[PDB]
Amino acid sequence: GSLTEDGLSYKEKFVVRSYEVGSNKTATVETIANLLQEVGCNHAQSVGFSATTTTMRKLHLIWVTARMHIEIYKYPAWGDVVEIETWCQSEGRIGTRRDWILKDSVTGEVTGRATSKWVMMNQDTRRLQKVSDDVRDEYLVFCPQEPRLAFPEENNRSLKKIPKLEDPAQYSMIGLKPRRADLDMNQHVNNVTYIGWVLESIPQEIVDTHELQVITLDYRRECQQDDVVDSLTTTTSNDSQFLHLLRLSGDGQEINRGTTLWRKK
Amino acid sequence: GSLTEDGLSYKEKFVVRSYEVGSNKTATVETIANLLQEVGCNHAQSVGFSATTTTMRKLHLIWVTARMHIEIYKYPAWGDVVEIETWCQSEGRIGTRRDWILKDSVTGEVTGRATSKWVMMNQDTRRLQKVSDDVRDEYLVFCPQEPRLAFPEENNRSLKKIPKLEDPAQYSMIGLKPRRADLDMNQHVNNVTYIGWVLESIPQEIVDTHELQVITLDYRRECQQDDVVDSLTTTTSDSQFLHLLRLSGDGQEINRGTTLWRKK
Ligand SMILES: CN(CC(=O)N1CCCCC1)S(C)(=O)=O
Ligand SMILES: CN(CC(=O)N1CCCCC1)S(C)(=O)=O
Ligand SMILES: CN(CC(=O)N1CCCCC1)S(C)(=O)=O
Ligand SMILES: CN(CC(=O)N1CCCCC1)S(C)(=O)=O
Repeated sequence: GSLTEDGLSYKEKFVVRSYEVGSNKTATVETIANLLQEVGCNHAQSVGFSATTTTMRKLHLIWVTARMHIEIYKYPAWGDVVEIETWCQSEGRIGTRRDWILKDSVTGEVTGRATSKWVMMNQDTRRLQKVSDDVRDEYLVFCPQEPRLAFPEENNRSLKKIPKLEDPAQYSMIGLKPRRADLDMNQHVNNVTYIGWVLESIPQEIVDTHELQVITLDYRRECQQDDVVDSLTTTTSNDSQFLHLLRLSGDGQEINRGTTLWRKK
Repeated sequence: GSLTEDGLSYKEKFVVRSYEVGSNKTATVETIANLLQEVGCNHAQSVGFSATTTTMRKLHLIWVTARMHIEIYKYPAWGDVVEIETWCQSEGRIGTRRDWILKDSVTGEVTGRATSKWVMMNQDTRRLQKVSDDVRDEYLVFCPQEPRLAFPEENNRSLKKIPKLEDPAQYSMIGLKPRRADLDMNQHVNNVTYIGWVLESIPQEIVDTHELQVITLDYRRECQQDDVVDSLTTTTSDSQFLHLLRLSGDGQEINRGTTLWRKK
């Protein structure tokens, strides 16, 4: 993997592994999401990060994901090489965005794209805050200044507001809990585990006859390692659409909400 | 990755990923086990497998793991390159063995080793059988003929018999169940998921102060996608533990095993 010529984006190639694919012998959306995280980490390391600045470290501030949006046109097959390009962009005091483009290494065609919205949070109190001027200046040197959007479209799917699923849910998967493999190097639940939990309540008949095209996920609250989650889904719709909610098994505190769009095979 | 000069073993290099490491910023044993599976698949593909032969296909026979043994001396750090070498060997009518050696790509030092025992089974009836005459003949051309053992020591850890944990267990993790990410391309629970489930009942204080050195796991019965498992652990001692995974309801054994942990 390497930074591009101008130093404002990063590219990495991945060979899809045997355990990374589903029933169709193509990469799952969770494998894709893990590769987006990996190419994001390699980008931060390449531009000098130990992805927080010394000022953010001094203030105990971290970056946290507020929204993830992925659209896949073709999932790479087992053994295929997929090239992924990533870059960040400031969105003023609101926060920052990291975008990705996925391409088939043989054809050069775009096979997928993704975008994420990030905000600043105090790592100890968990309180949100706007991006300060001094912190913003420190990051701007690593980002393109003219807009570079993975989803440029007028009223695209990545910016649609997601409503709260009302009980009763059409489908449910209950008592889901994280194991050590679901934790990151800081003992927090990996963002990708929440995508997997959302998808646990989709009926297997949908998974067998459809392919996942779009997934948009809002992150409201972190699932702790001793938490238990319930995954809820209700059909909202040749394409099928679903509304999703992940909430704590006991009191029903919302941890995530989202939508998926599936196209018939 | 590629076959070696003689065509009897396969080597592949892997760069340890950010999500592949634990709290020590080194590869988890489940990441290691997934890389052993990956280099094993790449070996079968390189020597012409579509890892069953046309004769096995005609009989609806598959290879199934009976035992996995892994010993790690140093877990590769995030960003490190680990080289893994794998080969198979016939063990007469009993079955076959796949062995692996892990090395640090910078130093060339052996950082770990693994071995697995495999038997043939009818995929539909789930009935076991010894190597069916013409089967070992079609496989022998891909294996070294002189013994090549990852664990050569006469009667070492990889061959020790594992007893059944008696109730009550010292520690337990109950109601564990597989999600889609735990399934393979054939909708079966991935072998590596059972390693993760065995380790769920080890206390977090052990994980925080010790490193896992050895894990031996016996595979008795497959967990179906709608099954729920209980993970049981009892200290037997370095720290040593005895493990049992059984179905949450009736208590049918799915796995049993042992672990050895070294103090940091
Ligand atoms: C929101 N993602 C996290 C991410 O991109 N990263 C985490 C570490 C910083 C940059 C890379 S994801 C695909 O859900 O894992
Ligand atoms: C919000 N990002 C931080 C960021 O903008 N930067 C980090 C290094 C690349 C560009 C600058 S993230 C997704 O956490 O890496
Ligand atoms: C027993 N293992 C399976 C394995 O090595 N393989 C499966 C596919 C054929 C060869 C590779 S493991 C590391 O526990 O997944
Ligand atoms: C038991 N193995 C099959 C085998 O003997 N072989 C086929 C592939 C390489 C040559 C040898 S396994 C671990 O399932 O690949």
